[PDB]
Amino acid sequence: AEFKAGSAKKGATLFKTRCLQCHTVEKGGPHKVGPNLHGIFGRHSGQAEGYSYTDANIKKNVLWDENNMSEYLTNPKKYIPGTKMAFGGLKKEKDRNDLITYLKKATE
Ligand code: HEC
Repeated sequence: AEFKAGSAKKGATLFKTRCLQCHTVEKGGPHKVGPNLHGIFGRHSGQAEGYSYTDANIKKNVLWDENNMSEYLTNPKKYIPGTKMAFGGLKKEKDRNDLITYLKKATE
């Protein structure tokens, strides 16, 4: 089904184990392998200031929302072929819902 709000508490733990290596959620957090995710919802892809994206991510020009984030995170490379994000996906719908619930709040 489409995105449905889950547990931000569980989502935070999922973010720590699966995403934190490469991403911060905080404005003015450290630079990492992946782009700062602050403000990502409601922005187009390829727009984080200072970050060096692939042409693939920029050209996709997706306007991020919770539903297309869930599709992306299921399998990033299927959604954006040629992306350099070395992440194979969140296979479980409940994990995507929980993670995205956290991420939407944590990046606001
Ligand atoms: C490093 C090994 C990473 C892990 C683990 C995750 N991400 Fe990532 N992400 C990474 C890179 C190098 C990039 C840039 C890709 C490119 O082709 O330029 C990304 C990109 C994203 C994006 C898109 C951002 C945009 O501005 O369009 C999102 C939304 C994103 N990453 C989220 C994300 C989440 C939620 C993760 C855990 C589930 C995750 N990433 C893991 C590198 C890495």
